[PDB]
Amino acid sequence: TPCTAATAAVRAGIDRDTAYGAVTPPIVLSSNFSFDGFGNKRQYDYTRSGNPTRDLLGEALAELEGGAGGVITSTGMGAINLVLNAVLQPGDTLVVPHDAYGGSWRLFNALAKKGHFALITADLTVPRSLADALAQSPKLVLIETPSNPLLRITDLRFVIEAAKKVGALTVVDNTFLSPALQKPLDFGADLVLHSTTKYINGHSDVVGGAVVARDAELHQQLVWWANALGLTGSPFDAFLTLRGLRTLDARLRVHQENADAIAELLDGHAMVNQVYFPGLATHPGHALAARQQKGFGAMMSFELEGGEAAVRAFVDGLRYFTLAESLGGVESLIAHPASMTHAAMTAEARAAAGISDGLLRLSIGIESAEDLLIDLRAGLSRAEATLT
Amino acid sequence: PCTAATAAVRAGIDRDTAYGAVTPPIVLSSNFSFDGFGNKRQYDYTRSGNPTRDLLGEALAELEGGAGGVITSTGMGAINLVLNAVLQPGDTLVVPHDAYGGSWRLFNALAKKGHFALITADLTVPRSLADALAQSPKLVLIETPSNPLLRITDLRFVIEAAKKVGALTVVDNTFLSPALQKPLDFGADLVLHSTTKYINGHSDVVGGAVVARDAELHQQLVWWANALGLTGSPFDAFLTLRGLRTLDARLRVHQENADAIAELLDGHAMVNQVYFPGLATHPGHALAARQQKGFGAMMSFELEGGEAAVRAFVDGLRYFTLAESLGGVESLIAHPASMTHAAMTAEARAAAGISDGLLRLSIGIESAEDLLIDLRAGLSRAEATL
Amino acid sequence: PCTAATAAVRAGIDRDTAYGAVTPPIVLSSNFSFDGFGNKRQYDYTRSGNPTRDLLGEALAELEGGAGGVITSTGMGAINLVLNAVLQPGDTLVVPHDAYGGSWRLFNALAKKGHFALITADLTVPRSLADALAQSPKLVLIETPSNPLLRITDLRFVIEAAKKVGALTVVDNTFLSPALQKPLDFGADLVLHSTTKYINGHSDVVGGAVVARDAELHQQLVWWANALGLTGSPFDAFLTLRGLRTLDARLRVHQENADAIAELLDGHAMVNQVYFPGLATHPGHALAARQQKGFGAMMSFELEGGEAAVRAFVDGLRYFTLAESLGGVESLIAHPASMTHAAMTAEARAAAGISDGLLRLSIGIESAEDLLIDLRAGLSRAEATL
Amino acid sequence: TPCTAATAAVRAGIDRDTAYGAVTPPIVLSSNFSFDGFGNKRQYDYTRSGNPTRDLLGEALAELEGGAGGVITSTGMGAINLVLNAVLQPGDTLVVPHDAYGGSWRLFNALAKKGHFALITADLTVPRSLADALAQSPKLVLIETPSNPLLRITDLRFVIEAAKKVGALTVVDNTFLSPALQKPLDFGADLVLHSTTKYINGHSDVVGGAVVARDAELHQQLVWWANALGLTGSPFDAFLTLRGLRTLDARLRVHQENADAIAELLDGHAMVNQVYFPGLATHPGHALAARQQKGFGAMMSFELEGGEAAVRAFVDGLRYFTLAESLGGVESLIAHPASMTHAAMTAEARAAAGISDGLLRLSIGIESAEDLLIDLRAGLSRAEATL
Repeated sequence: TPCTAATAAVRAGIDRDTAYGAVTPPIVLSSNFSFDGFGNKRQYDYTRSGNPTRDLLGEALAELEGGAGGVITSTGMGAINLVLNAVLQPGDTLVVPHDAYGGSWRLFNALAKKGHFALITADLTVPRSLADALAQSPKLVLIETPSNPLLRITDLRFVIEAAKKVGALTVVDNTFLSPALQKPLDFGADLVLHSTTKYINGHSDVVGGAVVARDAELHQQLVWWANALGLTGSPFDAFLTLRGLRTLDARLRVHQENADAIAELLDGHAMVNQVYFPGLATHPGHALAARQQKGFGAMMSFELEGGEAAVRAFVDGLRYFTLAESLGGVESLIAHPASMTHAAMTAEARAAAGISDGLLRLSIGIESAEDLLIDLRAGLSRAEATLT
Repeated sequence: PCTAATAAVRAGIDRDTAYGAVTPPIVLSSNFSFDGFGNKRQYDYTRSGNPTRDLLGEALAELEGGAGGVITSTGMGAINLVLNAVLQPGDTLVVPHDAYGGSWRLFNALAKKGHFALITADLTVPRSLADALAQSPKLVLIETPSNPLLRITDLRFVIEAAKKVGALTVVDNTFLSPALQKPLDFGADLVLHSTTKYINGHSDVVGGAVVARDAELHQQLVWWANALGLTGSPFDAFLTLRGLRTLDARLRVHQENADAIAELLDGHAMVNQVYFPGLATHPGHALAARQQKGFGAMMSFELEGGEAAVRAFVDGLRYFTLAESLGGVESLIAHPASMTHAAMTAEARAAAGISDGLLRLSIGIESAEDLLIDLRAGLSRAEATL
Repeated sequence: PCTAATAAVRAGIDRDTAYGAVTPPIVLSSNFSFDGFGNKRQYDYTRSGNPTRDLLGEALAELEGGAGGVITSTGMGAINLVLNAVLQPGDTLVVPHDAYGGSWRLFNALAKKGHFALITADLTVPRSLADALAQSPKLVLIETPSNPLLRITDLRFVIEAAKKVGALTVVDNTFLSPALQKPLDFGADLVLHSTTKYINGHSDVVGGAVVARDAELHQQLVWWANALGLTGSPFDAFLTLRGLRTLDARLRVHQENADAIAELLDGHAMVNQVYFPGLATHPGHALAARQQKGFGAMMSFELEGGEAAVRAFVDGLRYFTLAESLGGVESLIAHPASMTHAAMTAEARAAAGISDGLLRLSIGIESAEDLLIDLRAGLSRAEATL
Repeated sequence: TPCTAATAAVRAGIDRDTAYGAVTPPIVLSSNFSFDGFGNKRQYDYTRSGNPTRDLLGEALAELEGGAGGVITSTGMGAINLVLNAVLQPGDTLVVPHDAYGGSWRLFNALAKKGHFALITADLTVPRSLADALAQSPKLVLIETPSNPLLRITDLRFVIEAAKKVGALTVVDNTFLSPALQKPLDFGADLVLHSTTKYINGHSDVVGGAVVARDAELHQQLVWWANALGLTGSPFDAFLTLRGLRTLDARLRVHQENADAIAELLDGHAMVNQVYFPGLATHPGHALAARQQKGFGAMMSFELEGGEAAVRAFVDGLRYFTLAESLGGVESLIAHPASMTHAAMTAEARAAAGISDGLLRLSIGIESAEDLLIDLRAGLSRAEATL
């Protein structure tokens, strides 16, 4: 045993500065680096290609995920973009979950429409759906678990071992739980990627991505493609994101305490028809989440009884949940998928995906449990006062 | 009304009128336009007032229960600000005998020039207090707990006795932060912090704050901070407010680690004494359980053996950085005889109860088991020099 | 309107509805609140749109004369964004033979996969252009001046010929900036920059930008940049706009220094050739005097005495840093055979006209007198190696 | 050879990173630094007391001013504060100019009123007023040249020599011109200080100060006091200030070209009764300014005919001059001292100081001269339509 994940994140680049013995590593904004005399390139030459502040974050995420190295991108979508370009070429097929992130679907549909690769859509929680995708010999399979907004759990070990038997690489989008709560490379995944925008940064003030490869050689291909495509991130953003990472463990202990309390209030409340939260014993994939995850996390959804009118009343005076997109911040957020995250779909597509007009998504922050519960009770009470 | 943790977490949030930004925009601007001829806006010049700095001021004022907050470039600056706003020649200041060494350096320099007269007292000894208060001081400074032996002063007792002779009280609440101690609750006039320590928590800002209970004292601190040029950078205030949002989340881990470490060290064969207010045997325990919401994560202990034992302890620590400061997410160790108190005599240090075997821990938020493994290996290395 | 200097200098000022801040607040926020149920504001998510980023986009669109700008995390991302917005399999792209090596690496990697076909051309040779355009390409890339031999491509010639066959044109305007060359005034569809170079000017941001002449292609670039995740950091936009405000003031000194240095080097017994569009003997001088507002501050020269003369020249330089990149306030030198073009074989370098004697200067804003004393002592060192 | 001042500012901390060879110096935000094993303090231990990013800026300004070192403070007022605490004690007297910066005056009056030192105000341009202050044996003499907003010039060599004859230290507030246009240590001053908020930073996004001492022993006393009073600045601010410093020389060339064009429009214009600008041969101080300054700067004030109604019509449609306090940024600003900088004063106190209701102050930025002249010509027509 090296150290734990909390210790490694908390101590990422403390005692890393050879210049001054600075406890927090200096921010290397510099675009360029001098040669050490004629013909002698130093370790760094140009920030698009390699930068020490960015590489510390890379190395800290590689260490938390258990991989050979990390590449840091300017956005989470850029991390997805990077994998598509390093791994696929025309004639290859990519398998995508039916309920993957809408930005992931938009990018996959736009590039497949040009013939960059072919798409197969699959429900990775249905054995026959997976088996039919894999019988086509795909190059790459994407897993996103838990799914958003219904928190479907995909069985990592099942999917990854079946993919390997037909020679497919697997990439897991581990954004929702972070490396502190789920380690897809422990199950044999080739790649794991994140939007650092979310939990890893935690403070809603950086947009970023990361890809971690299990194998050193795929890592080197990602470095080369990130440099060639211009997808690397800002050193300043890497600085703020490493700062946020240091409290990821301390933040998640409170996030998950709050989510367990909120799930208790919402589950079986008279105004709530269903709760989507892997913590609940009646959630499909509960047992699988209890084994492949180190906690149930702090995202959940619930269907409020009554109309769009009950929703408008619920959301109307919330004091401690901000109506917004994104998630994983220290501040609690609420989103209405039908008018926000899934507004571009038709009504008919939403009913097929199992997204109701009554569905609300919570990103539970680290405010005091007592306040979040008072706020939700007064929201459920405003909603109840519609109803005719 | 919301809890202190909810107020700290939501201090920035959905307060941007330009764009609805969730996180408040950073206002670096030194200057602001007039709204046409003769119409000053709320802000005109960053030295005097700045919205990013005022957000941190307001957050700290809300957490301490005060009427407003002033943000200074350093903690020493915050102490400087109080001395200039409150004292003038002829007035006397009462200071704790074991106050922070930076506070003592400033008090001595300004007293030696006659800005005010100084009385040093042991505020935990009622006779030493009553003798200082009988000299009608204008201002009494309290620093509790003390650094590095964690002496506890009775806030309600000193504040009432100060108030009975017409003195103001100022509490330096750096060590515990507003999340673990609230000196304005007991009637203190002023509370100040080095935000360098727990409030920022990430070892990347040096800063201070002053919160006044009364609106009229707050207005006097704002005028003096502007006139002396003691106000902080808005970037620093942005990073400090960012740190503040996790203060509560961090202190829960810090305190869990500190409880586990105190239990390893207390009565260990290589440890002669642990200074930690959480121990029932520590003088100040009961007072600390009453006036603090937890016992914190600073402690000191006396290692048996030399300086030789201290050198072997420190050589090879993987998870404690040997450095000054405290209150960061990363565990630190310091040796007062060679670091914080090295600028003293052997017998001045012996007079203050500071041995060559004393080590101070600032316990961070790493996993307890890693920190306990690291400390048990330091104690085996020290045993072995014996 | 107002001039380009005025528009760049004033691109921040009086834009803050919240406080009237003279310099615009840094909007770091990843997200923005809905105004209430069902009411998205102007901004929702920084990957798609951010006000600090859009101010820089708008300032660059205004300097280039375009409908709008997109800001990328790097210059290569800007090239990437254009390739994805404009091309698909079956389309062909025309590329200059001497284009930037990062551009060539990206075009070759994506062409090897069938994303599009490549035609290489010498756009200074009418027949090389005519033969590319007779294939009906979808897009023509122009990079003028070229690096490191400062070849000038005739914008009006290339653009009017591309338009007759229905090709779109994109110009990489990195070397001169919008202050010195406006490709959209000649009819180009797109102009792009590495903002890492002159626009930022302080060597502390990597970034790119694309400006479209037409509102409809602008809207396509916005959509692809969002979908591909190529948009830049708000903080980087803030520093880049800060740099832009001095672009005019910087370029006046850059170009005075470069005229002075060109005068020393073109003379000189130790210099076989100077590549600088300001010299009357440089091929394309007259064309550069008409399509550019100045000759700029990049140049190359061939030092007599091959590699040993180069090592002695470069060895004690005090005011030129041996490094890649360009467009900084600080003077840089690079040796293309061992630095920018090291990955080519000796035979490809000889075919591209890149000698072992070739040195490239990125001339800064240091005093002309200092840069000349430094270059004269480099030329003595070199001569002492014969 | 040494290099010029422009070359030193441009190349300040270029290729000085020992960790990576970074061209641009890494920003050291760290509050604390590790000991190199038991009992081995590194060069840096605690950012309040010493930080390498702040020390880079210190050293650059010391090199430009020709001094032994620099201290960087959180504000310019802080830099003045630092000098008062390092140099004076009760019983000492301070001589200040009658038209010093209003913040300097507020601080001098507050600390004098408490008895930190005695205080004498003198007109340092009038030899009798100077000789009477110096005969009272002051410890310290403050010079501010040029003055704001009437651009009065004090003879640096003359006041410094006379201060030295009676044993007084001199401190020059060199904010207005910056080290690029005036070097008070060349004439024998002990101290020079700046608000870096103004020209040195140049981009209106940092408030800061600096103090440079000629002698290494006074520099070490300013370092000790700055640490003890907690007056030191943010390393991020120092990074942004050093960034701005790199263009100071390039900016001032444009500022000065614009100021020369604007002075020529305003001087003898039908709507202008007087221009205060040391570049004019008619300005009292012109010859002194040509001798002790490398250029005439880019601050000026002028008296508009027609009082307050003319001023309101003048400022109403200005497109390229922002109505605001501060100065020395890349963007042109205008201020009206009677309603802005001197609004605190009374009408009789402002009349006494020569500040009319018609006085406008320009901070001329680096926009194209022709845009600034068109804007000012249209303000002068709007003022003239008043009347």
